[PDB]
Amino acid sequence: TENLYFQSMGLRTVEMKKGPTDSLGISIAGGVGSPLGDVPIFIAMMHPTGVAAQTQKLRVGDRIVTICGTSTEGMTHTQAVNLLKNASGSIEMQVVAGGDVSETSV
Amino acid sequence: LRTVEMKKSLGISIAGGVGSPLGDVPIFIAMMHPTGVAAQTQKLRVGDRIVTICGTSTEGMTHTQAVNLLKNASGSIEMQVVAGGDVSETSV
Repeated sequence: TENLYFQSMGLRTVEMKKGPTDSLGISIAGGVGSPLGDVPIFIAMMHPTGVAAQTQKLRVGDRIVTICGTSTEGMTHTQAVNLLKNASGSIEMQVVAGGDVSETSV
Repeated sequence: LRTVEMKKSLGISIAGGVGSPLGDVPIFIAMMHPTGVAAQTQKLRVGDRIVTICGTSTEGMTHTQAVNLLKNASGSIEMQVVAGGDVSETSV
């Protein structure tokens, strides 16, 4: 009754437990200092078998706005990876539509 | 560098290409259906960059040019790919 309001604005909030594989099954790109330059952090790819796909609220090309309650504003690529790698229990992510990458089924 | 032979939907989503919103970036497999044709081959992986499709280089292809080629094609579809290797993205 609060996620629903933000989704209408539309920021999407997702809760994820990591697998028995200790993985979210997503690849993130961007961030300050990333191999792409200082660009926002987004989801580049999603593993077929993995946890994030089962959310069905996470999409390739979503920008990551917050991770485990922390804004990604000014966050480096390496910090975002460290945060998600070390996180455990329920992992909160909030995202918005980006077109940093758009994907098409074929 | 791997060569794959698909018989044909391919059950993959592709991203990148020339004039993509990042800039001109190689086309890659962004997602896959684990039960689809690409997955059934066991030589394609999310994160592969597509070097050639149907015997032609992907280099200078727009995202639109790549998608229309793969949707339009049928029979034997060749692809050659190289692993992204977590160079411009990181698995988590």
